[PDB]
Amino acid sequence: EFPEITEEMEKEIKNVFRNGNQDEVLSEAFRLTITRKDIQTLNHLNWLNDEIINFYMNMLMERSKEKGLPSVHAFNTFFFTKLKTAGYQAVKRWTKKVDVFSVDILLVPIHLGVHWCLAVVDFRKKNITYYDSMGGINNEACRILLQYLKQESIDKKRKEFDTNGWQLFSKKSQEIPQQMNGSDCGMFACKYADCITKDRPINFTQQHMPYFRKRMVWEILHRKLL
Amino acid sequence: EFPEITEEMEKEIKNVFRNGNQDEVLSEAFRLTITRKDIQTLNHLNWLNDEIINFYMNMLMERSKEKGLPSVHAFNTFFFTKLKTAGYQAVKRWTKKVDVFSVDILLVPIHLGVHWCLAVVDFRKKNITYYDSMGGINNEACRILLQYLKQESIDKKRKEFDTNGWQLFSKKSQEIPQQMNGSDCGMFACKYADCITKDRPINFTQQHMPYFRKRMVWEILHRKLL
Repeated sequence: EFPEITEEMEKEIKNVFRNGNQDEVLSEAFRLTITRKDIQTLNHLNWLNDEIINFYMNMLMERSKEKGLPSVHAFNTFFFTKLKTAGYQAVKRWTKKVDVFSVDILLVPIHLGVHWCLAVVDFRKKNITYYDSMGGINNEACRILLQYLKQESIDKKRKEFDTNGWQLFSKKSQEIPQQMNGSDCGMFACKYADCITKDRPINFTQQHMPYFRKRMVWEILHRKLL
Repeated sequence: EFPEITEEMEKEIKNVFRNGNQDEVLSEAFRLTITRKDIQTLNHLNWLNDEIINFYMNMLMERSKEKGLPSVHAFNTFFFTKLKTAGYQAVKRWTKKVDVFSVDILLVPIHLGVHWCLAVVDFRKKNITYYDSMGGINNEACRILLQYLKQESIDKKRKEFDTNGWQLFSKKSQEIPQQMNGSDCGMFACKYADCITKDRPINFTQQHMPYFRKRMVWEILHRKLL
């Protein structure tokens, strides 16, 4: 049971996979810009680029904030890779004007080479979780985030972070639906985050991915999550 | 039977899984350095690191060149990732001093997140083949390589590449032995490549992986393939 893409929506979708002004700005929001060229990475079995993922993640953050939903901060895709390679100092600034502790959930898209994964800080559940649609485990990435929270707590609020009851872990291959197409990895990251930010169980599989790509084109174009 | 590892060789191997100077250089060849720490990635159910894989691949390169064998160039592990993410321009230089067309076989280790796969260009067979020990399919990878050969042909030889008769393939799950242990994926890549570079059929299974790890420790230490 998934929202249908009507013939009319399919028309809005087909239209934007047409060729033409690769620069044409299709959607502008959250400081970002989605062009025809970005949107094309959603087509066929193209790899999503960062603009799509960031744009999507910000739609989830914008949707959190409606009542009943957990509140969400989405980190931009470059954040984790900058944190890992260069340390806390290189990312510390990225959070002026943001109190990372005043939200329920932090979303951290993780770019490992060609591949996408996702880490999630849930302050309600007091834990930090890694999701990889290939079933890889990334102990490190969660520790790196714990360590970041500590250094953010010290730097922003003048207090150490309380790790009591906090649990770091990777979701295993049988626990979340797995990819078959390498290029779908960014789609799994986005859709993992969709369910999680809604507190819904992750209840799709690889077969829904063609549908999800078409849908995300549509969603991005209207800045409306279905 | 696979070559036996004797009591005498077992002792070369036990000794190196000792603790001590994690930076002690055990093997130096091919501009690479294998330390005790790299070697420990072959133990247990540890994931092989890049240094091990590149070192092995270079042993295969060095073995080709003995007479009767097909000649082989192995690409470094970061090659495919760098090509995918950044395009031909970012890897063009890695082949100054190398005529990729003057060898029979090109080995391309493919790193997808935590996982290892392998692509092979065989100029005699006139085709490009993908091996994944979890049975995943990557059409795209083969095309990206065909695209690479064309760009390399133009760049190095001043001629377009002739794609006639050329075929792009993923090997199916029933065609090649599959992994059981995620940690052994790099070993599958290495061993697929061992067989292929020798023109022997891929004739092992997951049960052989413990043996293959101990043996690769021994082989790397002696810079000698059995």
